[PDB]
Amino acid sequence: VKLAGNSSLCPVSGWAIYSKDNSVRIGSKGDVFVIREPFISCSPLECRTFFLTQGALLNDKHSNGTIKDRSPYRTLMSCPIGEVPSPYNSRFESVAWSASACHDGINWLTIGISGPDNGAVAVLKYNGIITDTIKSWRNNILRTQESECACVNGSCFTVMTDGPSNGQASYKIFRIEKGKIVKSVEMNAPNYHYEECSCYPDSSEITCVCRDNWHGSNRPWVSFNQNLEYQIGYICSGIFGDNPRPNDKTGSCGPVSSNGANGVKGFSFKYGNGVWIGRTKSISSRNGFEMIWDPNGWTGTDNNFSIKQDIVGINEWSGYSGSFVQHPELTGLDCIRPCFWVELIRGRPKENTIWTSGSSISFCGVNSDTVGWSWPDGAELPFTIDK
Amino acid sequence: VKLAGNSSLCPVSGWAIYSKDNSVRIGSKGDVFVIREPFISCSPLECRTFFLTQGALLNDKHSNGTIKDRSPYRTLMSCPIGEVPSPYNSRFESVAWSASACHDGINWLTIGISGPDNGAVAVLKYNGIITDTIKSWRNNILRTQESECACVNGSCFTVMTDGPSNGQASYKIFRIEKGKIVKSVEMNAPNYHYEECSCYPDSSEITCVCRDNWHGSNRPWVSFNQNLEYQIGYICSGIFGDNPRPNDKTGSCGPVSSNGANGVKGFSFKYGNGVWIGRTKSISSRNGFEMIWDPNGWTGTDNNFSIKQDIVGINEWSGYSGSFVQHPELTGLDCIRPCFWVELIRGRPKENTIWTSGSSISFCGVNSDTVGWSWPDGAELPFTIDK
Amino acid sequence: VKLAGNSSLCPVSGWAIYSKDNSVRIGSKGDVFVIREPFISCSPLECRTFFLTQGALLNDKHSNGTIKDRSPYRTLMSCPIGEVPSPYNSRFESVAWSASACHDGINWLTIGISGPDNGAVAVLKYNGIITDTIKSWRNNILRTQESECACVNGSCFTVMTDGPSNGQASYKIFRIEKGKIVKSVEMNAPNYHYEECSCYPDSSEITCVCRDNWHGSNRPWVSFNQNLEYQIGYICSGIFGDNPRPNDKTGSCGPVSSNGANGVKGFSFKYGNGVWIGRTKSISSRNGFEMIWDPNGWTGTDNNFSIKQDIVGINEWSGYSGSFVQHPELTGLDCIRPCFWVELIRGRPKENTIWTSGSSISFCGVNSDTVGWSWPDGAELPFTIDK
Amino acid sequence: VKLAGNSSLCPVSGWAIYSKDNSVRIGSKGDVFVIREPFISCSPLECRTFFLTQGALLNDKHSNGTIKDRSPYRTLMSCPIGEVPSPYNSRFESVAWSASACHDGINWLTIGISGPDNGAVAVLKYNGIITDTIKSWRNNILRTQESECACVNGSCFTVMTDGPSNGQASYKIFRIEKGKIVKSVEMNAPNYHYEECSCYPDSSEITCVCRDNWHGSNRPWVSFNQNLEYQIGYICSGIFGDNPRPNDKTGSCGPVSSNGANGVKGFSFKYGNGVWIGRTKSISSRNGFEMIWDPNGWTGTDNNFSIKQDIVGINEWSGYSGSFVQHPELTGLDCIRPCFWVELIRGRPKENTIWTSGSSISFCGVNSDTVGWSWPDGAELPFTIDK
Ligand SMILES: CC(=O)N[C@H]1[C@H]([C@H](O)[C@H](O)CO)OC(C(=O)O)=C[C@@H]1NC(=N)N
Ligand SMILES: CC(=O)N[C@H]1[C@H]([C@H](O)[C@H](O)CO)OC(C(=O)O)=C[C@@H]1NC(=N)N
Ligand SMILES: CC(=O)N[C@H]1[C@H]([C@H](O)[C@H](O)CO)OC(C(=O)O)=C[C@@H]1NC(=N)N
Ligand SMILES: CC(=O)N[C@H]1[C@H]([C@H](O)[C@H](O)CO)OC(C(=O)O)=C[C@@H]1NC(=N)N
Ligand SMILES: *[C@@H]1O[C@H](CO)[C@@H](O)[C@H](O)[C@H]1NC(C)=O
Ligand SMILES: *[C@@H]1O[C@H](CO)[C@@H](O)[C@H](O)[C@H]1NC(C)=O
Ligand SMILES: *[C@@H]1O[C@H](CO)[C@@H](O)[C@H](O)[C@H]1NC(C)=O
Ligand SMILES: *[C@@H]1O[C@H](CO)[C@@H](O)[C@H](O)[C@H]1NC(C)=O
Ligand SMILES: *[C@@H]1O[C@H](CO)[C@@H](O)[C@H](O)[C@H]1NC(C)=O
Ligand SMILES: *[C@@H]1O[C@H](CO)[C@@H](O)[C@H](O)[C@H]1NC(C)=O
Ligand SMILES: *[C@@H]1O[C@H](CO)[C@@H](O)[C@H](O)[C@H]1NC(C)=O
Ligand SMILES: *[C@@H]1O[C@H](CO)[C@@H](O)[C@H](O)[C@H]1NC(C)=O
Ligand SMILES: [Ca+2]
Ligand SMILES: [Ca+2]
Ligand SMILES: [Ca+2]
Ligand SMILES: [Ca+2]
Ligand SMILES: [Ca+2]
Repeated sequence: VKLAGNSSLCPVSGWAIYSKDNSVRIGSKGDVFVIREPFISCSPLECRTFFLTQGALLNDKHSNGTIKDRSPYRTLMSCPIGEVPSPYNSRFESVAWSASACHDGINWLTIGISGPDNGAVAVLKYNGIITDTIKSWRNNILRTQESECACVNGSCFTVMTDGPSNGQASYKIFRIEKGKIVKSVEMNAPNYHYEECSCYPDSSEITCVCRDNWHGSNRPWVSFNQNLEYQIGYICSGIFGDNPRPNDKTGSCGPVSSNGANGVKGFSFKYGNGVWIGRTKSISSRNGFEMIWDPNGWTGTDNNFSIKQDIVGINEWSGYSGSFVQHPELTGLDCIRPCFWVELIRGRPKENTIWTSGSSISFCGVNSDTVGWSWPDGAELPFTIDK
Repeated sequence: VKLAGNSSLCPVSGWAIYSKDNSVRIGSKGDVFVIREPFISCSPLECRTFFLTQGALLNDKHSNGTIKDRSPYRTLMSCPIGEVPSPYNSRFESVAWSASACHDGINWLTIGISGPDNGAVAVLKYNGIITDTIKSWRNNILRTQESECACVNGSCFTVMTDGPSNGQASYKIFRIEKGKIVKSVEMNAPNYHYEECSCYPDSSEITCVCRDNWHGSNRPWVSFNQNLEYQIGYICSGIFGDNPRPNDKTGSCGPVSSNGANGVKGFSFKYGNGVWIGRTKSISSRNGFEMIWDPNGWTGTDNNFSIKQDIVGINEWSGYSGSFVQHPELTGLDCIRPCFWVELIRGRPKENTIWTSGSSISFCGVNSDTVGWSWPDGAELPFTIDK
Repeated sequence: VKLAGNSSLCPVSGWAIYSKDNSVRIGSKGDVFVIREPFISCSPLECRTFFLTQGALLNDKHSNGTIKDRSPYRTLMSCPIGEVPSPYNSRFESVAWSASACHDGINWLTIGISGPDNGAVAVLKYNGIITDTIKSWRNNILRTQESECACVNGSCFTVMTDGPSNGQASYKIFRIEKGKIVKSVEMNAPNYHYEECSCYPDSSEITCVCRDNWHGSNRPWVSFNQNLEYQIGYICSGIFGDNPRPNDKTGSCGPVSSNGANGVKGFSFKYGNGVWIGRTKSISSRNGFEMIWDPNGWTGTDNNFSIKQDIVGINEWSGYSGSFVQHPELTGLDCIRPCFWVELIRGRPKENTIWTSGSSISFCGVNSDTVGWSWPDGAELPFTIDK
Repeated sequence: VKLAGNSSLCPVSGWAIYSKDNSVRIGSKGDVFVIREPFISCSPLECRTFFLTQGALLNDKHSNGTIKDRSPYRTLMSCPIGEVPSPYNSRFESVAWSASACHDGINWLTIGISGPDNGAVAVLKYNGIITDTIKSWRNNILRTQESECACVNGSCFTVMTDGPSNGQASYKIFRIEKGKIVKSVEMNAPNYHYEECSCYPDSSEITCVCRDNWHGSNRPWVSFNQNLEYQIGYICSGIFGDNPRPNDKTGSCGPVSSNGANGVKGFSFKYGNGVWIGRTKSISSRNGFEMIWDPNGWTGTDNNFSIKQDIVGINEWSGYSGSFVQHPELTGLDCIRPCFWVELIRGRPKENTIWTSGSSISFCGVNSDTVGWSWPDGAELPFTIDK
């Protein structure tokens, strides 16, 4: 039965651990896909991990040069949450080097993007049957969330970007029903840069927090209702949420240009003026991960904050992070539950290997007791294939 | 419920990618089967890849000599589409060095041929229970589709061949109900040659686009109704569909004698006088893949066409291709949906290995935007076991 | 719903091939159990392979010594017919160095004998739950069918043997209901020897063909009814069933003493005074396999016969062989369908390895065309673990 | 339906072997989790083995140092009884270096503890959804059963411990409904020590037999009803159940201090004044396992017993052990069947390897015959990774 999507977000005081797959540790001996850009999505029955394979296994030669982002071998697959991504336990979803997925309560919708950099095509599938396509309109790397899309009342919403990664690009919001694109809209957003949006449903409204690769080290947000009427802004908190970023100082309601180029995929959950900010501990590279509660972070520009929970220690490897939710239909609760995941990138460029891959951890928001710790990857690199 | 088969083949403008298994790249380290002759068939609930294994895993010594077509070791097996053929995720079907399979909407029918070239016998299983057999009637390598068979309203149809591959052979058309051969017609087709027929339902009638190993570098076709009343012909288009073949020029409505000896198994979708042709990019070897829409190719003999979509690059290994459909029962559509797959042959006789295996890719037709690319095998040869 | 057991054996002219797993070949790389004593039994829904693992993998140090018949590491496991027996696809049944299994149409019954040679205990499970045991009554290797028990009207029947192999031992029949033993009878068989019976239902009565390891080169048989009233004898046919055996001569209704010591597990199907005989092709060793129809060979001492179908050629390894049946409730037929499996033993003591394991092929009785051939194991010995 | 747990515990005279996984043997070559602390729990439909992985595989470098008790890499996982703990056959439960699990008849409840030693948080999942948490209240290694919690009429019960391992600590009992902690009680147990309780239901009440790591060589117990009203004491039998322990002699209803320090997880079944004691055969180290019937052991301090049964030999490594039950809803009996499992520890600290892992065996109480034997782990150490 379809997901109502009309409840508010559970107010949550801390983050309890939900999963860890240990993929790279196990992959040293096991048959584990080289993957990256992993994410989690839940259905009214199960929660799955979705990932982009590199069409190759760990500690094998075809993991050579897998730092590369796009190829015709990359595919989106999924497995149950907490299990290593394996040829022997993973469902095939689509051929993709950029992807999103979610479940309307009835069926899985997956969006996979493959093809040339200047002509990429997005394949929408509803219950594994192709239902639509969307072709690149700016002819410069069509790309999407690498996180769950968001479903409200039988409709599913996503953001896509085409254009430069180092200047003004174009951003469309899609509304999908049964894998059919039924409405789209181009955000008129001069000086904003949106990428890899982390989008969640909250009171029949979608909110997305994204990646400014052009010139923002804080995150841009876009929010919109079912009719794709949208609002936009930047998270005003001087506790910056991108990577790279400056040391915390007074923030902006626009893109903080200082250390704003490049970035990483991230998320934040909005509660009124308050915001839960997921972020790396290191300001210069993908190490560490922490969760911060700033009661005025969404719209205030100061950097004072209340709560910090540690998730990955400063000296340990992190990467992408995304939001995922559990709906009352699955949870039984009166509200939609905030969760987040963290990719733990290993290999190139930071380590001396011929390959890049990641594992994952995940957390769900609660009001009961919670603890900070460090849950890093744990693999001893380099592996045998590097010698 | 059983598949109606009564609707018309969906009009398609371009092909969107559906699956890529990366079977060979992953076979480097993983436990994957040496396979060839893969193909895809759907039930109303799921789509599956079928394949003949060589009863052997990749990068093991038992892949030695796997260029050989027939042995008592080959078994027909299947796994969910897009996944790698591994003995951990594969379902056993039959013992076979030539096969066919299809689902009538109720249960899977499979046909596996094994035994000596002198008098091989086909075994028919319905829900995995032997339900009929048929023995060679010319004592010269009884062989069938290596493709999905077609089903319309409870009856399933396939095409078998017995006899020379380099001259006149015998051709039988079968009607199969619940696993039992209930009718067969011997085809009166002197100077026609049919092997490895790709067959699909289209308005309660079946169309087969097959291979002429004898003396045609265009493709033989046979249409028939439920009572196995048939019409035979050849694809008239000057965009010759076989491999090997001559350069494109004036077509013929009989077999195109030039470079007609030998062949690859292939497919085509008929649309009035038009034809959607899928073929190799090279005219001399199993390399490259492309779809061509010839608006008059079924009946006309020019080599003119209106659309070309690139599937596999010219310089990269391809091989077999075959048709498959997705019925309204599976899709919700009011038409039978045309799809296809391409086997990607690796190793012998073209490459310096001790083995021959294949990976697969597949596409389904749409009217929405699409793009041509190259989605090749990707593995680096030779492997550890060749060295 | 219960297996009826009330219908007759299907008359069958020949044997169509049904499964081939390629276990030892695949085991050269893939993670495959070293097993032996495999056998097939079918529920009214699926057919499974039961095997006795040695609790080790192929090509690993622990396969060392696997010629050993008994140990505390041997477990009875289960996998889908034709698939390779591995930790990744097999189901745990019982701890066992001698076993039996059969489905009554409601649930699986399993019988797993383990423990010391001088006081073994058979554990009976019904639907995975233990439901009875029985202690050795002769304190010399309590041992049983190594092949499917036969079921009629909700009761399941088996034969077990306890005592010496070099002479006269003791033999009991059992009627098991819901995994409870409800009746047991000791066969009064002075000068008969019974081991590893292949038992099949047929017109509500059980017929077992067994193994004389003591002094009989033709095969002993017990027939009984639902009340365990029984008749015994030997297969009269001059076509000697057991191996080792003499060359074919005139036979006897009692134990043929010429080459009567030792033996191999085997099977045969009775049809009136006729008999279908499955046996090795060699008279000295476990090589070859062939099926033979002697229309009077059940009661007639003549060495004539009218059908010989090749299964495994004389120069190839074979070994154990048993009967398995398929009931109407699974096939929709109007009778009980005979089928058999052959185990293909590789390694010690005939081949220079540190291990003994085996693969399996199976056939089912049909009335349409069949051919004979050779379907051997086909692995190249010795393995890496032997070098 | 939800388990009643109102029947009494089925009285038994011996223990028949139920399952053996052969983990470390299979792990030599195959992809098997480095684990420890395994336990069995059962739903009304199936039986599963839970285990605490070390986020690594046997015979891989990542198993290095796996003698450490707690780490971020440790996760609670489960698989079907008797299958090896594999990335390919095993399910993710939660992240845990301490755990319990049980099934109320409707859904699996899991508890996983992770975090710092001074801050560990127990996360509770019901059907894989986080439903509660409980944090360390004494800041000293929060820990739980390492076996199945017991279930009664929709409520599940567990015991937890926080505090010193070598002195007075804090013990608490919990009532869990659908994953919600509904009631908890702190035991007033001065001069007692509780850890790793084995808890079973018996006539709508809960009996836990535990471990005194402080100063007790016999095991403590705590019985309680659904309302969390409890009585406490120590197993009075002079046949001591802990390890290390001193020589069997006269017992005590309080802490027997000789060798009292330290211990090993165990179990025992109460039968009026009678006790079924499971214990290692060595008094100094985890070697061997035996079952012993002391008809007055619960309340009488003499060291006489009626039955002893050999499980694992003295010259073989044992390890942990615990109870598990098979409710009438699963077996069909009218009592709650007692069953136990034994962890067979291999590697450090007792052997020359870099790793530690455990295999397992299980037994079920019967009334029919059994046999004493020795089903030891059977692996040949060291492995290649230790060389
Ligand atoms: C489509 C694509 O390649 N997206 C990139 C992403 C991208 O380059 C930046 O956002 C710039 O626009 O960089 C990130 C990254 O790790 O920084 C990897 C992504 N990899 C893939 N999704 N495969
Ligand atoms: C039964 C059989 O061996 N069919 C052959 C096929 C055939 O020989 C030609 O069509 C000539 O008749 O050639 C093709 C081929 O790749 O050319 C491989 C097929 N291999 C398998 N189907 N196994
Ligand atoms: C219980 C037992 O050990 N059965 C033996 C069997 C036996 O030796 C003969 O029947 C003689 O008594 O021979 C066969 C055999 O290979 O000849 C192996 C069996 N091995 C196993 N089933 N484990
Ligand atoms: C939570 C924890 O660390 N538990 C320890 C346990 C513990 O040290 C003792 O009970 C005393 O406090 O000892 C046992 C043990 O081997 O004796 C291993 C346990 N390993 C795991 N549970 N992970
Ligand atoms: C939300 O959706 C439910 C289910 O359709 C509906 O009954 C209810 O009216 C809505 N309640 C709110 C405002 O959350
Ligand atoms: C990876 O690639 C480079 C060239 O692209 C090559 O030099 C190197 O040997 C490769 N590594 C492996 C192990 O294949
Ligand atoms: C949900 O879906 C239907 C689709 O027609 C729509 O009409 C209705 O307004 C929606 N109800 C809500 C917002 O709960
Ligand atoms: C064939 O197609 C028509 C139109 O879709 C449908 O109404 C009819 O039920 C089908 N016929 C049969 C016999 O199933
Ligand atoms: C395969 O067999 C060939 C002979 O055809 C032999 O030359 C080669 O060494 C073999 N390769 C392997 C690794 O088995
Ligand atoms: C097998 O057994 C023998 C005798 O114990 C031993 O010496 C040999 O090395 C073993 N082979 C293995 C374990 O590879
Ligand atoms: C256990 O509970 C069930 C349901 O209330 C009941 O039918 C049964 O008799 C009970 N047994 C007792 C009370 O011992
Ligand atoms: C395990 O631990 C020690 C210390 O890290 C190291 O010296 C040793 O080489 C390791 N062993 C392996 C094979 O990883
Ligand atoms: Ca940035
Ligand atoms: Ca040709
Ligand atoms: Ca004999
Ligand atoms: Ca005769
Ligand atoms: Ca103690």
